[PDB]
Amino acid sequence: GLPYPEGYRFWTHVKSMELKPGHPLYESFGGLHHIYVNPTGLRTYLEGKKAPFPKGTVIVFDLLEAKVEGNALLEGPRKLIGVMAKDPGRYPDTGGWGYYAFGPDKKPLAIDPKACHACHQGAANTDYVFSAFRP
Amino acid sequence: GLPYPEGYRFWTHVKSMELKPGHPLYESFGGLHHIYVNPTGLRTYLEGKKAPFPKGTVIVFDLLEAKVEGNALLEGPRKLIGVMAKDPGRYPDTGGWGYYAFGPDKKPLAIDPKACHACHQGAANTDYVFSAFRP
Ligand code: HEC
Ligand code: HEC
Repeated sequence: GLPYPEGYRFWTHVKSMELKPGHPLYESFGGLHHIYVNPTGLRTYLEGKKAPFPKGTVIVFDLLEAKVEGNALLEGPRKLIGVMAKDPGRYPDTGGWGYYAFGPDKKPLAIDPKACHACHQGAANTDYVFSAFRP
Repeated sequence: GLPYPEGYRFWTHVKSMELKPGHPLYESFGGLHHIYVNPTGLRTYLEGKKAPFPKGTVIVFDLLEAKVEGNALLEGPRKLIGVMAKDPGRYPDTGGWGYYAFGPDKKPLAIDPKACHACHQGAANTDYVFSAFRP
């Protein structure tokens, strides 16, 4: 597999989004997520994903429970992290991306990377990455 | 004043929070905010703010409109950034912190730094910083 991306918390914050109940992705990715990109990937995002992400790009989808307390949305406990790692050589079947997921204990989750990719094929125009950098 | 903190977007993401209507800070800081700390300040946060932040610490409060569209919370347009810059020498009246605010055009806002500090005095125990680093 891919080793847990130690240090992703200190990478560049790309964007945030909360998926609320009834969202089509709510059952698998419900809650508040933050996206982080490592230094290798950053410039592709800043230029608007017009060229493919270089090999060594790592993108982290950090999913937290969304807690409404009083009149605030707060970050709750981590549910999981999703990872995409670019290596055209290693991952020819999934558009050159390695798809990985880890739970809050940092242990790998048993996922079908092909099922991750199947949805990310919707974003094949921007190298299988949905998110845009929010300045 | 303080020059606009160019490059804060690439600093460490400390935490996020949405203030909803009826929150006591809703009129001035309503929306989704993200907090960023520069490298100088990071370690004080990681150690749980038991010691004061070193001189040269810069913390950014990035406030965005919260847009509910479908069953999602999305980041809307920037409302403002608030900045705290640690310099015990320059800011003896406000606990060694410079308080600054900038609008979306990056232009300074006319604020009373003493009014910022008056509220942050609630957090005098942790060097006038409310937020904790969310691992
Ligand atoms: C559709 C049914 C999806 C499935 C299955 C998976 N992902 Fe995905 N992913 C999806 C969307 C719509 C987005 C964008 C969210 C946003 O805030 O804009 C994402 C994003 C990611 C990211 C961030 C990179 C990006 O493409 O924007 C990563 C690291 C990611 N997803 C990983 C991932 C993994 C590991 C999956 C299988 C376990 C997976 N995704 C499935 C939509 C869908
Ligand atoms: C209470 C009435 C406040 C006034 C007036 C101001 N601030 Fe503040 N600030 C407040 C809280 C409760 C928090 C924490 C928010 C969170 O998500 O936990 C903040 C935070 C900041 C930050 C981030 C650093 C921190 O203390 O956690 C900055 C950079 C900041 N605030 C700046 C700021 C400025 C420039 C103000 C006057 C224009 C100001 N604050 C007023 C509460 C209050």
